[PDB]
Amino acid sequence: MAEVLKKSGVIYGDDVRKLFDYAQEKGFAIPAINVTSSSTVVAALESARDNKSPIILQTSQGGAAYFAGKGVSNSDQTASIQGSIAAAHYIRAISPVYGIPVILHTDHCAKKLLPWFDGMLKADEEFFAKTGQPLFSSHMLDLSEETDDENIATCVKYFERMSKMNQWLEMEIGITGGESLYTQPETVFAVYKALAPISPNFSIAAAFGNVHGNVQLRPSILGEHQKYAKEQIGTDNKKPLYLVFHGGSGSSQEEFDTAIASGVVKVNLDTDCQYAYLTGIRDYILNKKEYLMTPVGNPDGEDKPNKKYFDPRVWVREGEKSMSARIAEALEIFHTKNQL
Amino acid sequence: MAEVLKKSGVIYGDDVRKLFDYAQEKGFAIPAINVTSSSTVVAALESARDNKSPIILQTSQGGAAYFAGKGVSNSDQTASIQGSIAAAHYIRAISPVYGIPVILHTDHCAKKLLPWFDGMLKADEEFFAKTGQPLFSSHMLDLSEETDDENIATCVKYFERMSKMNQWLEMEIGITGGESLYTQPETVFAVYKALAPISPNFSIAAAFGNVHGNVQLRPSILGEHQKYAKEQIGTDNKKPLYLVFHGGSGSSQEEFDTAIASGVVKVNLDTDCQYAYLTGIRDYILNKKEYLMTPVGNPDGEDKPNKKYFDPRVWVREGEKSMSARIAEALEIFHTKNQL
Ligand SMILES: [Zn+2]
Ligand SMILES: [Zn+2]
Repeated sequence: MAEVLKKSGVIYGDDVRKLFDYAQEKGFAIPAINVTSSSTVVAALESARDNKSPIILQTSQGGAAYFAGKGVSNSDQTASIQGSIAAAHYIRAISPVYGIPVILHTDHCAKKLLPWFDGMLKADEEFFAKTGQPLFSSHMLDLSEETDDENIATCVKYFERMSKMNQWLEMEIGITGGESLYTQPETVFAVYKALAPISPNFSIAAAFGNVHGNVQLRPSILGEHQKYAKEQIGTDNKKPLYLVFHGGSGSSQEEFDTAIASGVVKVNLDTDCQYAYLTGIRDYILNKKEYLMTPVGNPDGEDKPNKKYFDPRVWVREGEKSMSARIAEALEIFHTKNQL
Repeated sequence: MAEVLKKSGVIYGDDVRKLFDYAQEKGFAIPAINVTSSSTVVAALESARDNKSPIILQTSQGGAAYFAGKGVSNSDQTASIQGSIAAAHYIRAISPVYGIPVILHTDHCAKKLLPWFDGMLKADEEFFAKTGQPLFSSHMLDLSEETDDENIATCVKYFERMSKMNQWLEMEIGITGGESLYTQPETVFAVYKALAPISPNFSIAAAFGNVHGNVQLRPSILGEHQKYAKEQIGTDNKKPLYLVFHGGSGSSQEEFDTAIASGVVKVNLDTDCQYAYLTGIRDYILNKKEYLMTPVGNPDGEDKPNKKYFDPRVWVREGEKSMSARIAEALEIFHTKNQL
């Protein structure tokens, strides 16, 4: 199953489960990087290559709509649909040159955003019939606001449709129902019971104090999810569930270690990467002031041109470098560094 | 031939000549916008849609390499090759949602950059055998530094290869040879004589004072190119040649009008769009100072978060708006506005 470590580009099907299985066997998680442009995609691909690590690229509903541009009407999810498709084609085309396995993912999709999910699945199915692979490696459903029965049932419908393409499905379950502030292991296993007969290519993001009153992070309950599933399945697998860590910003190295030791394979990163991307472009035109105010600028008088300095290939690059540095911090924390 | 005006997305083959023929018949030129990212692509597509106008998107050797990221070694043109391919797939996927005809182009490619040209043609041929269309609508060769005989002969080889996919070829001719500061009409017609029997899908960018001593712009010689070709061809077509205007920044409205009246269909825009793209992002973090310096910021104390302000979907958008405004100025000048 270690054949995925030598794969180049976006992986699909059993290769996604092989990567997550290798993550569970070796005891590391992969950061899931929210991307909104070709520049943020490159920052993530470069960081994972320079650290010899796999990476997960994901577009949120707003991030995918940004790939299409805010000028596109998103009232019918059209911008999110067309933008995620366009982002998928870009990532599929450029990731092989970085020589790392890449999981192409989509982020939270609530019940109201299901037209976005339906549109992506439609493009996935058209691409699968042509090439034998879908566009995205995986999709995420966030029906945590709905009842646990309706959330799981709707997940069942889509997973039946996605399993035709061997597509991975991530689902989120909360504390809705149908302590009381954390998803109980019985509820998490109810997700496994409904999805496992369809396909093993699914992951679960449960509520365990990861706010995204003051509920503290309870990473120990993740190990309870695995022990409960293992006892109900009847196997020697200590980590039968693929768990996801949403909203991990601010957690200590100890909380991440216990979560990864409980079978967490994926840790979402968004806001922290957005700020890092800004600081590089922030530090550029700040320390290069009056070099960009006009096409006149400095060092001398009006005789000097500013084309060398306002070139977007120069200063947007500074945002990529600082974003890649922040992702490298996560690769070290999650032990993803130097796993390929 | 006016059927191209209702086309959505990237056009290929005879549709490119139909658009250029409609440009010559109606007397307008189309701006060629250099793009380096998904954000600059969106700025151009949105500007042309909002002005009901066709648009040309082009990647230079450096711009295509930027689509792959500076971290990718470009010593073998690999970054330029892989980046242009990835940019082509992104533009093909997202342009239909803007509802405008789009010409996908690549910019200057000198003799030393021919490995970049060969790599793109290879991907074009693989895509053409699969889908019946190449990736790019057109490519540009810049062998103006070579002798006119070697420039034209090398153009002949590639045009023979590109005509198999009905691909458009733009070539540049200068003052090399084999006044003396401007390309003579006989030299321009020598290009037509060698390329026309292969395919009519070619355009010529001649030297006429467009520096890119102090040679003044000589747009009148473009009308001399057309009259010389018409007399040698023996036809009633007053504009048998498709002409391109490189380095038009700083030209007056009168010089553009006389050039377009001489059959110019394409005016390159690069530096002016780079600066416009910066000013929006420049004006953002300038007028929003200390709102981005930390994840603490303002208006109040440390109690307030800055996530709403350093979100790249917010401030990079400001760069798209100012870039789209600059492109709209060119659409008005070149009379491309309100032609669809
Ligand atoms: Zn979540
Ligand atoms: Zn030129």
